[PDB]
Amino acid sequence: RTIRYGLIGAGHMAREHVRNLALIPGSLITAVSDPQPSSLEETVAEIGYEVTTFPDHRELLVSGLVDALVIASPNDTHLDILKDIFSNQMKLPVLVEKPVCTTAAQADELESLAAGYSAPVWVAMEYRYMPPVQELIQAAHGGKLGNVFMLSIVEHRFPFLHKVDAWNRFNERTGGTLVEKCCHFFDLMRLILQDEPTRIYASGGHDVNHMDELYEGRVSDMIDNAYVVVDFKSGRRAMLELSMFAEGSKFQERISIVGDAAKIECLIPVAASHWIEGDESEAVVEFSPRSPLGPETHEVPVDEAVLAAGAHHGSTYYEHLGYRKAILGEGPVEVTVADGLQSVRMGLAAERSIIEGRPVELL
Amino acid sequence: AVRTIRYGLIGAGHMAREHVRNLALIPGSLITAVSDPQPSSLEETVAEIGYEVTTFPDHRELLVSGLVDALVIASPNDTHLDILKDIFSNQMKLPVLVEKPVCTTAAQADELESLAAGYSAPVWVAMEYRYMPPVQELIQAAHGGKLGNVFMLSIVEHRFPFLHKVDAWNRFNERTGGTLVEKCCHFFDLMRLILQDEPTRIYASGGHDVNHMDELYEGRVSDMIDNAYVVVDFKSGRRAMLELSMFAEGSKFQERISIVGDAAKIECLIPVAASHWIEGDESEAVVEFSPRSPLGPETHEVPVDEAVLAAGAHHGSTYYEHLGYRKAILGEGPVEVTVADGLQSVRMGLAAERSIIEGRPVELL
Ligand SMILES: NC(=O)c1ccc[n+]([C@@H]2O[C@H](COP(=O)([O-])OP(=O)(O)OC[C@H]3O[C@@H](n4cnc5c(N)ncnc54)[C@H](O)[C@@H]3O)[C@@H](O)[C@H]2O)c1
Ligand SMILES: NC(=O)c1ccc[n+]([C@@H]2O[C@H](COP(=O)([O-])OP(=O)(O)OC[C@H]3O[C@@H](n4cnc5c(N)ncnc54)[C@H](O)[C@@H]3O)[C@@H](O)[C@H]2O)c1
Repeated sequence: RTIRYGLIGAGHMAREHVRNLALIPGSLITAVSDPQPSSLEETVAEIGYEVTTFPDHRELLVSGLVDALVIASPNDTHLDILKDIFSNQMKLPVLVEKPVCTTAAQADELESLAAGYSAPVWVAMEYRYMPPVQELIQAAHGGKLGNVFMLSIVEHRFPFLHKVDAWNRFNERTGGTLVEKCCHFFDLMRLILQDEPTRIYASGGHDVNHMDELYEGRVSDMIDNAYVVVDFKSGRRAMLELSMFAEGSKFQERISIVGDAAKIECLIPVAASHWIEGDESEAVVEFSPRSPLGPETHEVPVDEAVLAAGAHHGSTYYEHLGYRKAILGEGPVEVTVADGLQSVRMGLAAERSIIEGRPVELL
Repeated sequence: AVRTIRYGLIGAGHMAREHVRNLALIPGSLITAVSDPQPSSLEETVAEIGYEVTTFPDHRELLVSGLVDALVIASPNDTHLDILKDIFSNQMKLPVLVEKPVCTTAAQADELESLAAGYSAPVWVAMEYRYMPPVQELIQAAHGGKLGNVFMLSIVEHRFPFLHKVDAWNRFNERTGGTLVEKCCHFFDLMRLILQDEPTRIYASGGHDVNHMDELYEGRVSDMIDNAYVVVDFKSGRRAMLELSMFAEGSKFQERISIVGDAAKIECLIPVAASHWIEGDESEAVVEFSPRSPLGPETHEVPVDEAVLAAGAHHGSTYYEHLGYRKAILGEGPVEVTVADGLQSVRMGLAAERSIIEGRPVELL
């Protein structure tokens, strides 16, 4: 059963989508849209076979060429493109890239519109499918840690990469760092702890990065490091640590979950495309029972092709298997617009916390 | 020539016995006097000393005994100020090593602050963690610029519930100052030390979620926190985060400290003390230096002298603390951990406890 995919936005992440679809039988890209032909040229080369291209998504939407959509355009364009999809005579499934939107007003508007749209809308927050992360989720959800109380997430990575039109350098286009980069983490918090946030507090700064990059004399206004503490309805708690100038760290992600029977932790290595050649490491998961003492540690292997197709530890592949099911009406949307909105509202509350030096309540 | 120092110990329990074992490694360290209102404690501690000393049920008799050149206080937290006041009113001007927390309440801190200013002999607050060999490496790297400008300091402690103590003194906030004072003053102090700056704002989320639920004390259950996340902002916009869990004793490494600067990151991992871990699964602490450019992390074990490590449960730190205190007693070095350091550490913990209760940040001066 073949699915005809249309890509709206044909840049870096789009090419990751391409390489992952290439690993899933019945995945045919038929249409790609991007206002920049140098992006289309690069992405079509990556596809490796002929597709129809369009400068504007609206022509793609009425092309008759597609069964399902993927949006990989800049964050602040997601709602506009979604609206055109929602108004289309053909109502198609959409995988829309993270952040689903970038402001509080966008979130409010998207919430009304998506509620009235009849086809699957999946927000492409894929980190839960990283095999190490899946192990932690199953351990937490399956009771192996006892009652869960704490979730720590540490991301230590390189500065935001250069992008088409330098779109990721200003809060006005990204929603802020804690939306652009940390929606994934706020979503993992809700997933792992199976609960809703009530309060968020963050300390953060723009302290290091992009100080030498000028746009009409102006520097990037985005955060490059933060600590965020999130309280939950049930009384569980989570903390996110982010540094966008800690690319020295062999393990880019550390996730720890502490319960009253055990702790579990994973370490996720820097993707091979950004690390030292040859010094390739697997992710590790450590299970640490309170009693009896005796931690268990294991490497978590990922299929070599799956890992090579993306920079997110094989997660994008699993994301597509799930989206495929949603497209064929054989499975649910696992990451919904509601999930995306919570993630964004959490990021937005964190950004406001940083500015105001007060915690921010969520309803 | 070993210079002999006559030490008086006030409080003769668990930590006192660690003090004893450490002094035993330092030539010229003679315990002459030990005070404790509980004879079972004196019996235990004298056996640990291994030679005869004069004992007193009350420190006030020890203070005027003429037997001592220097004091160590290892009594319960809420007694430290009272004992210090007796020392300050004595006309003997004896150096004191007073165990952390230096005090337990805001009113105690205000009072101690005025009184300590008028006392002319060394007062050292016994927050020893800086002398843990791996931690000293991180401090030197940070202070020496190997990380570039320092922005972030993460401290994670994953350990066992508070141990049972004499008179169960450590089960209520009223006696301990709260978990973030009793257990975390060490960490707030390391923050000030490493970042060389003062806190402006503290926010914490924490609870009493797991521990001591089956212990009753005149019908009451322990009111102390057993897990927390604390975020601390500093005048120079550096930031630190403390994560504590008192129910994560399965973790091989009880402490993790990471420091992130604009040139490099450094991290250390401190193993559970051998007296609390599995026999035979002994590991050393590890330090990893991670330069941003070029990529290439450097990892090494940080070995500790075997006798020093065996003498205490704080990775050799107590030994170095005593070498430092010895120097202060002899007028050959400064008090490295002052009453001001203790007060800041306590006030930070106190603010954190209040933050947890009130769900708001707390501003510090
Ligand atoms: N899920 C993940 O792990 C992950 C990783 C990286 C990026 N992303 C997301 O993917 C999206 C794209 O980021 P990127 O790194 O690929 O950026 P990029 O700059 O490489 O590519 C963006 C592309 O969008 C095109 N474009 C700009 N305006 C558009 C519009 N109005 N309609 C259609 N296309 C338009 C640009 O011409 C460019 O080709 C962002 O939302 C980003 O957050 C997700
Ligand atoms: N790493 C460290 O720096 C560290 C570690 C453990 C304990 N401590 C500190 O050491 C102190 C004692 O803790 P511990 O674990 O030894 O407890 P413990 O209960 O084992 O010993 C405390 C002793 O103090 C005695 N005592 C009670 N009231 C007294 C008073 N008014 N004057 C004199 N002695 C009195 C008790 O009888 C008991 O023998 C506390 O301040 C604690 O915070 C520090």
